[PDB]
Amino acid sequence: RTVARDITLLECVGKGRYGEVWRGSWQGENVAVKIFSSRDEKSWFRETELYNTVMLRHENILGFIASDMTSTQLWLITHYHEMGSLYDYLQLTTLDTVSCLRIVLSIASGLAHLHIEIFGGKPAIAHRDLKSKNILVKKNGQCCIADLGLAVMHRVGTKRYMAPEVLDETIQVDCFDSYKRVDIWAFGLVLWEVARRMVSNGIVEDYKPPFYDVVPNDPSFEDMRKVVCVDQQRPNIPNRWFSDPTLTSLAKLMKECWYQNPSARLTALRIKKTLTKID
Amino acid sequence: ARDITLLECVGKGRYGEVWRGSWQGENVAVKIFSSRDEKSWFRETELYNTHENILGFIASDMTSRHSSTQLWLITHYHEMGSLYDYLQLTTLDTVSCLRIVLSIASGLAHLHIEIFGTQGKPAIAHRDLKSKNILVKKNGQCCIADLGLAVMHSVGNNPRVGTKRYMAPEVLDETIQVDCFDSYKRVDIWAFGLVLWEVARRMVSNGIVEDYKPPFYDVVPNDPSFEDMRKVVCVDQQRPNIPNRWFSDPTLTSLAKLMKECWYQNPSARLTALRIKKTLTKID
Ligand SMILES: COc1cc(-c2cncc(-c3ccc(C4CCN(C)CC4)cc3)c2C)cc(OC)c1OC
Ligand SMILES: COc1cc(-c2cncc(-c3ccc(C4CCN(C)CC4)cc3)c2C)cc(OC)c1OC
Ligand SMILES: COc1cc(-c2cncc(-c3ccc(C4CCN(C)CC4)cc3)c2C)cc(OC)c1OC
Ligand SMILES: COc1cc(-c2cncc(-c3ccc(C4CCN(C)CC4)cc3)c2C)cc(OC)c1OC
Repeated sequence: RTVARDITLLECVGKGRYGEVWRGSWQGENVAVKIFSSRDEKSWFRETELYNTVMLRHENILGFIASDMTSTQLWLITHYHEMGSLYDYLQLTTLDTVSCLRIVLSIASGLAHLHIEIFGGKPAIAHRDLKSKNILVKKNGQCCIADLGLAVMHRVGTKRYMAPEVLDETIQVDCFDSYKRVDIWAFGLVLWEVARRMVSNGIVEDYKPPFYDVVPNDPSFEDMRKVVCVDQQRPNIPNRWFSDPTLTSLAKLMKECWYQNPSARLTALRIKKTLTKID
Repeated sequence: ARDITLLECVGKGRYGEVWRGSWQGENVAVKIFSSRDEKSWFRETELYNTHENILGFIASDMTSRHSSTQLWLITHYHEMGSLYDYLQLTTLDTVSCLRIVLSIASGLAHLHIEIFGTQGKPAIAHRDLKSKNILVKKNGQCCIADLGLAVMHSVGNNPRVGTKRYMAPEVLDETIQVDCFDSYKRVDIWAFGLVLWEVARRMVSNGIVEDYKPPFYDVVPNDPSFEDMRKVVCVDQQRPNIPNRWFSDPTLTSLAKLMKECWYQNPSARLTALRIKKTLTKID
């Protein structure tokens, strides 16, 4: 029998320090192909090792197809999501109560699935690089979490999204729950980025990245540590949110993701429960 | 062109399957790992992410749809098969014998030795040397295969690994210094010694040759257990017998001395891969 391994690379949909992502084709079907830079080689090994241990299958987790090493090119092949990243989608799109709640509930579902140990099954997983660029929008209005390059099974990540215990290096490195709590911090920021683009009473905010008003682009560790750890600043909740019951509930939720004390933050399971009681 | 055609299965076992295949009109070997051996696939893939006497890497693939995963390793194909196979129905002369064993020594020295620069390699202990893990090339030289238990140094945890028949005494009595990289290189030399013995037996001298036998064929039951090997190697302190006819031949007399120096109970007493390459280089 023949093994069709011809993956056609059609257009580049992303370039960065990580390498490149390509819309590709395998046997008619659209696939996404990540070509790892030498800089990010370790991420391919971490992610391949994870999927060699547990084959994750969840509607809110970017779907694995293949990990390939060729003579050295390192490739990750996934399902393709033509709508692109939540980051990209939020720039050009506003949301209503239904689309906003569908997006944030699907992210919480995907994250709770990563975090939970299932017996029989999967180990518990912390993502450690959650951000709006690492979330993709599906045609059914749900999202999926992508990029398990830094994932841990039971510092690193995007500086703008790092929890204060990461920035001030007080994180208990030998405690798995520490890495879950770092994920909730970043989830709280993503929730803020999405809520801003939900219309209420004819009002919406601009797309802005977290801490857009207090740090430059490509903020330094020191920039982030001063804002988040020393000054203990948190993203602004606009007045207009408190005229909307959904945005009022989401504001309370994001505050409970942003405590300086990691152990005080909500769990993914508790956020999922709270979000189902909202509308 | 990435289209791989699977033509014939050349091997099946606990490890999975191996297949002769086609890929851009060239012959390739395709190992499909068993779910038992999934850690070996990942370990081998990290090793190969770094020579004429190491099985040549082409690709490594993890593929999945739903709950089903396939692990592939694609390498160059060697028509003449494993040294194990080759020694079954072939006898050797001085020239063939030395070329085989010098090539294996060369590969193992290359694995064992750290090279520096941007084009280099760490030091590697193989940990699973046997005649089935060596392949015969058409130029009569060999290459070492199966880096799935290999260990790098600039660790590899779990138990008591390798092929029982080739396990060193420190592996069988489990006194091996698990944190010591040199221990693992020394395990290789033991196993290499047993491979020298398998090969030397098939070299004709003065019109005499021994038939093919695996190490300890005569002293353990067929399909020996870990305990069976421990008894003969550790308790009885047995080593493969040197046929007296070898002592009439200068080459086999030198090879007998070499394999004795691979078989010390003291690992530190054993020769290094490099010393073996140099001694074998001096024999003619
Ligand atoms: C190696 O590489 C790639 C391969 C493929 C690919 C193409 N056709 C068929 C397959 C296949 C899957 C699974 C089995 C099973 C059948 C049952 N049997 C008991 C065990 C094995 C056989 C064949 C694959 C894996 C796609 C790829 O890309 C999406 C690959 O990566 C480039
Ligand atoms: C984050 O991480 C990974 C993501 C993906 C991935 C999967 N589907 C679609 C996309 C995508 C497509 C298109 C746009 C843009 C550009 C085109 N224009 C029309 C607007 C839209 C953005 C994004 C991506 C980036 C794959 C990965 O691996 C193969 C990733 O790494 C794990
Ligand atoms: C990696 O990705 C894709 C792979 C394939 C694909 C191609 N040939 C054969 C297979 C296959 C057949 C049968 C089994 C099972 C059957 C039950 N039991 C006996 C174990 C073996 C597994 C696998 C697959 C999954 C198709 C895809 O899409 C159409 C893939 O996605 C791009
Ligand atoms: C040990 O290890 C690996 C080996 C190989 C490999 C490479 N060339 C040729 C072979 C071969 C071909 C054919 C025979 C035949 C000979 C005659 N016949 C009656 C019985 C058997 C045996 C051996 C193999 C097995 C590939 C591997 O991976 C892709 C290996 O794993 C790393």
